[PDB]
Amino acid sequence: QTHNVVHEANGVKLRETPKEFFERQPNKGHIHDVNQYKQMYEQSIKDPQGFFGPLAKELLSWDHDFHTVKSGTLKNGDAAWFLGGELNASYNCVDRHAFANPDKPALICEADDEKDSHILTYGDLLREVSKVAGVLQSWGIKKGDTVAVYLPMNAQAIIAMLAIARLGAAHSVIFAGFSAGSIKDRVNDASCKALITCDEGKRGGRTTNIKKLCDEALVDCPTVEKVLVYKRTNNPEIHLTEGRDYYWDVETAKFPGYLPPVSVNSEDPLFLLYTSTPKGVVHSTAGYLLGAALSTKYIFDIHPEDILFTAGDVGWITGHTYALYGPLLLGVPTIIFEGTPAYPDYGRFWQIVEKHKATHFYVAPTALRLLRKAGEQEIAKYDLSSLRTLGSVGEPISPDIWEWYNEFVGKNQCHISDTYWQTESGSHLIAPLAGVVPNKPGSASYPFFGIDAALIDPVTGVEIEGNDAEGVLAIKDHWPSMARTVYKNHTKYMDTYMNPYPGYYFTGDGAARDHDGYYWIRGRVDDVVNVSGHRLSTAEIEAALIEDKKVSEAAVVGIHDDITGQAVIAYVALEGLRKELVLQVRKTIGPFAAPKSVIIVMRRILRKVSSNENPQSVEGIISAFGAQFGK
Amino acid sequence: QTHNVVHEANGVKLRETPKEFFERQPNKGHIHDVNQYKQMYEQSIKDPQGFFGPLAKELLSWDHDFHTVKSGTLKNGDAAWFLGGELNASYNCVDRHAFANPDKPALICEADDEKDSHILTYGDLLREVSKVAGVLQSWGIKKGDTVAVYLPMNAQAIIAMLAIARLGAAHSVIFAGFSAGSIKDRVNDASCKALITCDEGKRGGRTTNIKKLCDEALVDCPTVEKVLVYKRTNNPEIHLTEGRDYYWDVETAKFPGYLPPVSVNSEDPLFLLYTSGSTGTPKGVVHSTAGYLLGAALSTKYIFDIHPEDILFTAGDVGWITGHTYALYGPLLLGVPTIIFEGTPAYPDYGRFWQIVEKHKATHFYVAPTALRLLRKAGEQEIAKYDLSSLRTLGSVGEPISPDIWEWYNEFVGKNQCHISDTYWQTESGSHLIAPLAGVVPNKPGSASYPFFGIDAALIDPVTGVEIEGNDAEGVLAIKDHWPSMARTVYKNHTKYMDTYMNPYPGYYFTGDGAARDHDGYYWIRGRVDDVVNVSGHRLSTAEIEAALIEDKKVSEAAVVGIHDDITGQAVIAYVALKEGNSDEDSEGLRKELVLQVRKTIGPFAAPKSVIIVQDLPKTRSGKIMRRILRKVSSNEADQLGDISTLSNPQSVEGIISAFGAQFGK
Amino acid sequence: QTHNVVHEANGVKLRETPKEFFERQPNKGHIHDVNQYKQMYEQSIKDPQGFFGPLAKELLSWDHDFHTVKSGTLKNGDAAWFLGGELNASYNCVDRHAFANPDKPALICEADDEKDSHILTYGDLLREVSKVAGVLQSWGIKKGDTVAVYLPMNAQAIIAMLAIARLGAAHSVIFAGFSAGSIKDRVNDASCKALITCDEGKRGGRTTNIKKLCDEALVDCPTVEKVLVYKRTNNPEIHLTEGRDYYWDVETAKFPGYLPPVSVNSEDPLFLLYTTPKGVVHSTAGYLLGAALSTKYIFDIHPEDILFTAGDVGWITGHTYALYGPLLLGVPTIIFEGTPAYPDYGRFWQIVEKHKATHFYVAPTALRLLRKAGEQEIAKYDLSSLRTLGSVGEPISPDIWEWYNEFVGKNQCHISDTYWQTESGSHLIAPLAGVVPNKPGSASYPFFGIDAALIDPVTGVEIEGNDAEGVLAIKDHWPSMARTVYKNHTKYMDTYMNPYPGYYFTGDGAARDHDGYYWIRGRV
Ligand SMILES: CC(C)OP(=O)(O)OC[C@H]1O[C@@H](n2cnc3c(N)ncnc32)[C@H](O)[C@@H]1O
Ligand SMILES: CC(C)OP(=O)(O)OC[C@H]1O[C@@H](n2cnc3c(N)ncnc32)[C@H](O)[C@@H]1O
Ligand SMILES: CC(C)OP(=O)(O)OC[C@H]1O[C@@H](n2cnc3c(N)ncnc32)[C@H](O)[C@@H]1O
Ligand SMILES: [Cl-]
Ligand SMILES: [Cl-]
Ligand SMILES: [Cl-]
Ligand SMILES: [Cl-]
Ligand SMILES: [Cl-]
Ligand code: NA
Ligand code: NA
Repeated sequence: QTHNVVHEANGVKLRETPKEFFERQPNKGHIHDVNQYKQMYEQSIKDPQGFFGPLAKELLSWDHDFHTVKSGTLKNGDAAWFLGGELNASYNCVDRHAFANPDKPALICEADDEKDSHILTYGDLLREVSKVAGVLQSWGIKKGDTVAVYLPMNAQAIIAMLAIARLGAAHSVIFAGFSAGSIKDRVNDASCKALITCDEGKRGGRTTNIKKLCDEALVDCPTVEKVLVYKRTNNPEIHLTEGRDYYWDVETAKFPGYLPPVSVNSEDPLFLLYTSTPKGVVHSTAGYLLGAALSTKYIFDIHPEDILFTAGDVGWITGHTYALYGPLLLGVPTIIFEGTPAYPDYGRFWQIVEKHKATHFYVAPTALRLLRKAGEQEIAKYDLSSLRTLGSVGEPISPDIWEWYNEFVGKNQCHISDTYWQTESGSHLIAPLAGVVPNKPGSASYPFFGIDAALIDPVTGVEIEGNDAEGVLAIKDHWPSMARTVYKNHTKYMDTYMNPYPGYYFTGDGAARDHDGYYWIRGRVDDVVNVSGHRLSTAEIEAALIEDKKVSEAAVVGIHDDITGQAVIAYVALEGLRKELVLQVRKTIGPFAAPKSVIIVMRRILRKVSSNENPQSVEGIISAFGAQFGK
Repeated sequence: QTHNVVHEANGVKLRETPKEFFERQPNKGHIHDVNQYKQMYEQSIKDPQGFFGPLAKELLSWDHDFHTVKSGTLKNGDAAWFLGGELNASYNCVDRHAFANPDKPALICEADDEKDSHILTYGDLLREVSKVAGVLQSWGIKKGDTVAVYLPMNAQAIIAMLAIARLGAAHSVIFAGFSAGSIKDRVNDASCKALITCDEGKRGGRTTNIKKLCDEALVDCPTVEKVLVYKRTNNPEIHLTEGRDYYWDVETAKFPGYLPPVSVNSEDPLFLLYTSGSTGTPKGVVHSTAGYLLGAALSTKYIFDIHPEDILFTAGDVGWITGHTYALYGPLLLGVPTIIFEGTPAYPDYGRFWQIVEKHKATHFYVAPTALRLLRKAGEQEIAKYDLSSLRTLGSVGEPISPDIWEWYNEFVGKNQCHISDTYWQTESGSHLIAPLAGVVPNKPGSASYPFFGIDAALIDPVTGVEIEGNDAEGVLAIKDHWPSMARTVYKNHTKYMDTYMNPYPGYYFTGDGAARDHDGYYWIRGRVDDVVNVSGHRLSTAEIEAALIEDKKVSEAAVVGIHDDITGQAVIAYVALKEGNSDEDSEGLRKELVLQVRKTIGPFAAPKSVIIVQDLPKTRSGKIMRRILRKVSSNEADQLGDISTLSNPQSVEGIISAFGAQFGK
Repeated sequence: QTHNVVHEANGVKLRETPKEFFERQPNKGHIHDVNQYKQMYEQSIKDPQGFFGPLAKELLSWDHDFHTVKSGTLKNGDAAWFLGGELNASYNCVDRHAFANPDKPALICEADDEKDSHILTYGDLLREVSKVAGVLQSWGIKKGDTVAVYLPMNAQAIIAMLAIARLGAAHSVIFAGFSAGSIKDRVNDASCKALITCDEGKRGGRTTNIKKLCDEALVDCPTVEKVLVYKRTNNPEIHLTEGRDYYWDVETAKFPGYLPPVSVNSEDPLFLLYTTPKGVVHSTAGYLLGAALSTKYIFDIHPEDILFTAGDVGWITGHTYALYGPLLLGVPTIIFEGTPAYPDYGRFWQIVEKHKATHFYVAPTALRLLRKAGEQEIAKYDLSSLRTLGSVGEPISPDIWEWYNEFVGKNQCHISDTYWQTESGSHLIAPLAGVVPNKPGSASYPFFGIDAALIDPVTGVEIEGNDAEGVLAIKDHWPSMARTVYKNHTKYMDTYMNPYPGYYFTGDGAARDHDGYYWIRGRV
């Protein structure tokens, strides 16, 4: 009952699902109780083929059957699922539902200003997706290409993503808050052939310069051949470059409301999602989609009658998986909110839920803290009795915020799903299944299907057996929606996720496991570099070098090494002193913590320099490293 | 029994199919009787999924099965059939028959001069199609590209079409009678990367300049990268442009007689066919693959009653939809021989059609009333020279067939022993819409009879826009749901498609025709409502002719209307006002100078019957031309013009009447 | 009993398979005796549909079923097999075995110097093929393209061929001994978009100029957009051209250990192989089936066996029987980079003993070199693992046949004299291991689907009866028959199909004795 390590768990009563949850539930739940959940989970770990095989044929529609459910290992970074299978993301998110019930709502779009809100049915969505795909197809976009999206969180963003996927190309969504420089970096790394954007945006009543920032970036993006521009404000002063920029409404009017979707392999890339050097996290098609549908269905308890409001942005993985793919795969309506939680006032989130009788709400604690600070009294003004599942994503939720969320939004009648996951996981890793798992406020509870979670000692990399334990959070095998690579940089992928703790997937997070098996996310770890099995701290070495009174500044970075895995390179600003500094680190940290080399002369720049790859300071590091690295 | 609206039907005895039809029929008919037809038709309307699903799985060979028979609505212009399916048109027209019986005749080609006639088996056709496709593939032609064809009605035209379709590309066939300008317009709108043509043609013994017209147009077609030229005359004086033009025989010799066909989706475009309407710019009608092919096979089989033992002679040209569907795709899908006639009905004499039928013992003949009117006028005495006892189905396409011509067709060609199929349809419908099924539906001469499978026809009141319930009715002819072979768009101009076919009568397809429905449910086509002119089976745009006349800088205004013609069905009458003209002695010469303009701009077949020189055209208060007055005068109905005090220039009406009365004859 | 024409057949004793062959055989033979072979052979001629249909389904893995087994005729040069079906050469050679037994050896690579030797399992091979395929895919290589290979006989050559076929493109292997001009003529004729080579080579201890020859030829090969250069020696002084030349290790590191294979049609080109030089084209399904069929039955390969084909991927022998044949059957294949003389003349035998190779395939030219200067080295090594010895490329004199059988085979192995050409794809006439008794100097009976005949050159009429001589020809096409000469089908017709219309012209003269055994006389 008592915990000596997981202090968070001491004195925490399980919180059973409120009875009103099941009264509002449209059908019998997908899982009866925790005993059934454990039986299914154990199979998903010991017999992935027998577990995910049938589910993949149930939840997804295939153009070609797969012959192997699961292939590859973490250690080799060659994970693959449903090999030989072929499918299309937009067919599974649009076509199949439009044929069944074309009038069912698909995108409930709430604009920055409600006067501009509107609803697209699945039939409406198929026509818009088909028309945009037709425009891109006539522009030469085909399987294997990348297309950039720089759009606000509205229908056009969702249509653009699904149209790109309809042709077998990968979309790369760029958050509409990014600067021109951030657009340039991501477009060039992906070598996008086309870009979809709009003239201007609306956020909190203000006008944002969307197209203007694209033009600024495009002067340095030679791969972009054509741009489709939607008239979001229809400002006549917004310039379009002849021969490159074309209007969404003008071009889409030329094409018919049906276009055949293009089959892609299960392991063909569905999208690139750049992370904040930006890395293009790449996701497969079949595996990702299954994870999105599976987690949306079982963790949120989503039925055909339900309505999902994910207060996220397609610019981030949350919007990808739980505003778009998850809900549309299951054929339910999804609420796409373009504005802010405060405009026109601080009751907007709740006005939207009441308007559309949303049954599921998914938001980040950052937004809950704001509404608690400035708009708490607005919540009671709205009927929120349609809700039964309240989700939280992206960051620790304190027990105090959990209770506030539970009381003021849920009226102590909803289930709360504190979902732990990350961009590279594609979908939920640890979360309480709605109506199944009892909650402990601040704990994500059990690992999800196909997620064999473990705790690793950060020094030895060895799994920690038993409960009341703490350590590095790691997964012991790959899972269907796991990211497959970093675009054209698979070595950075291996060095980040598979090599730090060989045989495991490295989440970068620390966590604790209590006597009931519940996981408590404890936050980021301290970025250790693995040199021949000894894990080193770049920050700890910098501190040891600085202790030398002749040293004024010190910067230590890590790079890939073909022999020792990683190598540590230390840069110092003030031959015999170089050896004295290495001896200093040995006697301070340890004999095996000595840098591979000490160079007397933004660590992002130092890493690339060390691997042969105040702006005026950059010159000194390049020439200094190239002259004294030698031995 | 009595009709108050449909006067055509009053006193019209049903004409049962002659007994000799069933003695000549090689097998049990495809449909038992008219009652079975009604039952099947109702299912094609109420349960399209259960009806067309099985038929598509019987008649077409699939590389991938379809998961949904039917999608979309007219109102949204998103029709689709057999979604998820994959197939190839050339596989279903050639490969599968060549494997079954490679020696069976496929293309029975009758050249302009019979000494050049020849027969291609299905095996022969597979090898040539593979070779031409091999050339196009090495030129970079791939799925999604368009390829132009400018060929006479011969074996090379069919081979070109099937080779383009073998690669997954869409062909755009350009009628060999078109001028250079008309070739330019069609090639540029489709952005064709390649063109297939020949050096010269043969028609009626005369030599036609095919390649010469391409060179002229290609100076303004920057997208065309390479041209394949067949040696039809092998005239060494025909220039080939280095680096662009290549010889069919030289290039095809580099590639093998088999090329794997390329799978395409049911809804990938099979071809573009540019059509004239009421706009003045030709619009490229687009057809899907699966739906179009099924319609072609289904109508060829059930309306004409085509069996494997049969032989079909469609007296048409692939430059028009009739040759597409019923000289090529229809018959080849069903695996029967089809007769490809390069010549005219008059050369070497007016018995050619019947010499061909007798030579090859054709069982089915498909022709335009324009030819029947000509053969009745000039060649009736030729029929008795030929044995036509192999025929049992006589078809009529493209224009109204008067009861007199119907009787003439029935007696002098069919010997009152064949079934007649007056087929109503149009380019955008892909295949037959209303037609009497051979051996099943009794005929009323001049009536297309019942709508075909999947065609829910209706009549719409022109005043109220509401559908007319009940029979003995007349109105705008409209279709209430889309059908497999319905055109899917206008190339890169889907808005023009919607505004033309789907938006005029929301929820319906607008055929452009008016029609009447009698007490028996038989439909009587009454002609276009949208002032489209059909001259000798050729669908023309009055606006496109006006534009050609205006290009002549000696012309200031031009207005073109249509009238009835005892020979061509309809005739085009052009009214022209000259800037600073006069010269009554130069009038005869200037009228011919304008006719030559239309020939060199559009083509010889678009030339007006008559050009009328007037001082100015009757216009409205806003200055726009009142073509109604030109129509009424041109049809001798000048006493029906009515109140003209709403024109800005009512005094011009007197001049129009006298000008037409003075220059129409001479 | 006596031969008036086939003087080679007079007084030649049949040589039954030694009993030790069957003691070393891991499983029951695939054919019991000659009488069971003749039943199968007659069906493969009278009924190609019912014979090769089921065999194609047993031996190859299909992504799409085929609808017609056989189409076309020789006279029309439109031969085709398994029409409508789709597959992938690299899936059948790598993927499907890696999923079953990822740790089974695939490429037993013996380098010029043994210190550099290594072994790739099927699991290893799948990851290397995928990374190299992923490189080519990013460079724009797609189905329909050709990619040239200028590599020695080592892992990288087999990985390049399989990685090119993985995308649906056609590899055009160029023997690493060719001059810059010979490289140029082939690259331009095929219009390759990319090339895969190495910096330098090691043969017999000598360093060979590989990249330097490519660069000399590339100055006249505009179609080549990018070159992948492996570091076989890692010599710093080897110039890579900025913007065109990239390093194998550097690019492959950017891509994952799995890439989905691309489906191709049965009759899509698997490769071009040049013999001015003419690009012989082989289909995918036909060629692969013939390769697996001949390897399974003429050599009597079983899953437990280990094939050592001392050939070179620059020629057809390395295509069909160093790579596609053994990999399709999921057995390990031995890839030897160096010469039989370095470090000494016991190199072949030290290799056979090292990896317990069960099959050995070599040309008589190497046998004449070893009989001349390496006969003493054979006794030092243990060759008791062998049971099938192969001869290819040249006529084998009864002298060489008797020396090959005793010194190498210890008079305990079966010798298969395989006669075939680059245009045949696989064996045309050969003695099946453990089935067909031997006559030294003879190739014995035609193989499945090979209807062999003799034609009188003067009269051009097929010669009925036995004890005959004349030009050798086949009466119908077979699955692995070359389908054309790249972009020049007329040269193909004039060479093979038009000399004797209705027949395939081998260009060789042969004799058939009263037992039906064929004797290859040579070129006409
Ligand atoms: C979800 C998506 C937006 O995340 P990313 O942007 O990829 O960042 C992922 C990182 O976020 C943090 N995290 C996500 N979920 C939770 C949670 N439930 N409790 C506590 N920390 C959480 C972790 O540090 C994770 O590695
Ligand atoms: C068939 C193909 C060549 O037609 P298009 O050239 O596309 O022109 C179509 C138009 O032709 C006319 N029409 C066709 N068939 C008949 C018929 N049986 N009776 C009376 N009018 C007919 C109609 O006005 C139709 O809209
Ligand atoms: C195998 C491959 C490398 O051959 P190619 O390089 O295409 O040359 C083929 C020519 O080689 C000769 N030949 C091959 N095998 C034998 C043999 N067993 N007995 C006698 N002559 C043989 C023949 O003249 C053949 O036409
Ligand atoms: Cl594996
Ligand atoms: Cl040291
Ligand atoms: Cl719909
Ligand atoms: Cl054939
Ligand atoms: Cl050479
Ligand atoms: Na396919
Ligand atoms: Na398939």
